[PDB]
Amino acid sequence: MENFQKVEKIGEGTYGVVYKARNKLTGEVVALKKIRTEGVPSTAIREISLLKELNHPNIVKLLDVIHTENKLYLVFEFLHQDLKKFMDASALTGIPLPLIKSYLFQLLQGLAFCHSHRVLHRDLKPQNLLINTEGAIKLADFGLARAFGVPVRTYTHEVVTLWYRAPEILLGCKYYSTAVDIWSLGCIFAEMVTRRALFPGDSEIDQLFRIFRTLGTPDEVVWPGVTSMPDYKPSFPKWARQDFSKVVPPLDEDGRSLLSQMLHYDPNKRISAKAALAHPFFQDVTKPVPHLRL
Ligand SMILES: NC(=O)c1ccccc1NCc1cccnc1
Repeated sequence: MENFQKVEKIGEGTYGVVYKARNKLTGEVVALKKIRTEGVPSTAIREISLLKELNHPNIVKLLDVIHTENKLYLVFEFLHQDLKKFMDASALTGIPLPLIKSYLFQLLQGLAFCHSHRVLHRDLKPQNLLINTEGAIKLADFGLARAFGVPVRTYTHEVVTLWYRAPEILLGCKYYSTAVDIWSLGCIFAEMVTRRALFPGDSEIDQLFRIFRTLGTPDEVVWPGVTSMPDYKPSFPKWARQDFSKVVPPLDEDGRSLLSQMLHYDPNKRISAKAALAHPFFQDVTKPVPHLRL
């Protein structure tokens, strides 16, 4: 692979290291990801290849899939910053509401597109939401989870974050639905608003109990079928639900109403991306430009 000159290490992903690189022939600047192997599953090659056709303005474009020497490389369009860094850089003053709303609106458009094509992300987090100088925000790594799997540690034994995982996944449900992505985005929306993670669990049970402490321990009334989930235990403590006004102050009622629908326990009652786009919170949406210092 001498068709690319590594410019720097953009980081270490869940599957492999990611590099910023320039195509020696085209001059194009791209993001190159080396994927974890002994023969490379043929099942994963066809799945990944299908994603090359999943193109939308709010989805990071997958340019090419290169298979070789027990090694798989994914070539993606390059963006200069991620939302995790932007939030840290905006920690003192906070991201202005108009920009938070623009970003949430664009992310829901991207989810609506992928979900209409039967593609789920499964591991949304600030680190895989990328931004540019024009005020655009895009989702990175859609569909890779299903193509492969989701280990506990990265290739460098790094600890995978559980902060954005939906309760049905934590309770052992075997079949994920588009609803898991809406839950993760709701958690990110709350974090942009308050400037602190909503549910920063440091273990699977701590993550689950942090959710229960805030939204109340779920029961058959609010979540039909919950007591029959694979990892549900009758011994779970029973915490009362807290008021949203206390969860994401000082967000207005339009915002709290939308957030509450994105965080419904029952995956079937949780709002869809398409329906969320029509919520009154977006009546005055615009597209501001962020101040990025690259
Ligand atoms: N597609 C990409 O461009 C990308 C891929 C993986 C991780 C971060 C990424 N960009 C944002 C970024 C963050 C830090 C430094 N330079 C770029």
